[PDB]
Amino acid sequence: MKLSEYGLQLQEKQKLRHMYGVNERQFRKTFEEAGKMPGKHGENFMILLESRLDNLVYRLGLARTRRQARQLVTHGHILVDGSRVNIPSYRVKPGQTIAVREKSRNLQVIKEALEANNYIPDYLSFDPEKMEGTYTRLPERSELPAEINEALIVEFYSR
Repeated sequence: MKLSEYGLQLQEKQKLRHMYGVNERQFRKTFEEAGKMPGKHGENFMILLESRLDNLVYRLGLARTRRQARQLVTHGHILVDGSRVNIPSYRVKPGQTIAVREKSRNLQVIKEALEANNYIPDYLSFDPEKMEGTYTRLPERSELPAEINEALIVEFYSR
């Protein structure tokens, strides 16, 4: 009857998993992949989940939801650092700029998400005139879901 902690640990993973829509492969992969940058492995995982090409797009205001942002990337409309990145699993890093493709600017789905913008993180600079977002810095926990805890998920790979 009383669920032990072993169940609460994976439970947390279930949430952070169906959160921004992180597939399992991208979850385990993005994981052993985050252990590359130094700075609390957990933090890294919480930093890549947002770096997701789709996340950043939706985070700014070019799409209303992942169904809208994800579709934008695939449409090779987002120009990273001035380069078409129709790859959603790709990853962006400081110094790179997210910019909507010209022909892909009258997109109603975007013109509609531009208004839905009313809260852009501090490390993301959104340019409305040229519709260009810039990764001016890395994200922090003061903005990522706080009701989440990767620890119980950290030792999970040590099992």
